[PDB]
Amino acid sequence: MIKRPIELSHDFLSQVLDKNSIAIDATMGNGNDTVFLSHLAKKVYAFDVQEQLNIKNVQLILDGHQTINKYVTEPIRAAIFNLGYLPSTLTAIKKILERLEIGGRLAIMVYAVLNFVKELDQQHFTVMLYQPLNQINTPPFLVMIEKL
Amino acid sequence: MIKRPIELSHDFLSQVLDKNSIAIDATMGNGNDTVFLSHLAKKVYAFDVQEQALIKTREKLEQLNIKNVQLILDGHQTINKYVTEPIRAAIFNLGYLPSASVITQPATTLTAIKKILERLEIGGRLAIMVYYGGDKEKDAVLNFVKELDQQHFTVMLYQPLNQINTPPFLVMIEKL
Ligand SMILES: Nc1ncnc2c1ncn2[C@@H]1O[C@H](CSCC[C@H](N)C(=O)O)[C@@H](O)[C@H]1O
Repeated sequence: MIKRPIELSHDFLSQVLDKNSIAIDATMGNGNDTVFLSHLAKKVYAFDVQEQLNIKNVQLILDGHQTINKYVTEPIRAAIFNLGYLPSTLTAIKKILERLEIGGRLAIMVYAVLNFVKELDQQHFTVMLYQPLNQINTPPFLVMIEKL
Repeated sequence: MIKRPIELSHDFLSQVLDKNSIAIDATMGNGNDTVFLSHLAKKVYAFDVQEQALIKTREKLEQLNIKNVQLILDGHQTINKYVTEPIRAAIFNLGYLPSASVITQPATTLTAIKKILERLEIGGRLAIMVYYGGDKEKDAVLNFVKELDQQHFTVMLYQPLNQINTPPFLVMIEKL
């Protein structure tokens, strides 16, 4: 019953989203988070470098999430970011934090950024770590940021 | 609004408590967790090693006419000598109260955690607030809970990342 990090990431963003909010999905990929966010927000901007439900309130952008300041102009209520690469960003996060409205939230799922969020001024941002401690395979963890 | 670890601890425990439940306050202190627990649980066992803790907590129980709490002047490591029933929820608040210096200690802390985890009901929860020889206890608790078998326990860390002066953090444990 304890929430997995991925579940809390959704809850965290959902708690502040409404049909007046703009949301960002900085790491589109499969589109699962885009869909989740589209149902809760006025509009969603989604980004990926890689090129049905009649949604229509979503804009897909193909060009570095770090190019946010060139695509979205309005204040942002909620944003989700994925971090970490499978065996085979910092300016983006910074720009999102700047654009977040008061009470706005950024969720970073992690599968230099840590060093950066740790450095944020506690009077202007609350940054919390939510991390499984006893999982045998190294699981994803969540960094929750709320703009004060 | 984003919860402080202390606020999440209360939420985490209240979610599984009811008037059939036995609850443990392993570190009575001034009694604030004991009083909270007594409102939700069938019965509360609260432990401290300082007489002052029982005096202060007793005063709160009297004011509120609380009848379902047993105060115990003995280490939380002795819990099995006092508590026979399965436990639904438990809390620790580590590292000293404003009254001199009788801090919680690694061995006694871990012994109490182990016994409480053995006694928890399936679905039961243990909340540990870690204040930080602050660091030796911190490390010992982290090292202990990390080795809990994932098939039997889910262990989550809830910790502030951008605050100065080493703020306390929460370890949440749920028995599977
Ligand atoms: N072995 C033990 N068993 C039970 N209680 C203990 C103990 N060792 C220390 N304690 C008690 O644990 C309590 C910790 S209260 C500290 C809470 C936290 N630092 C805060 O600021 O709120 C103290 O009352 C102390 O007397």
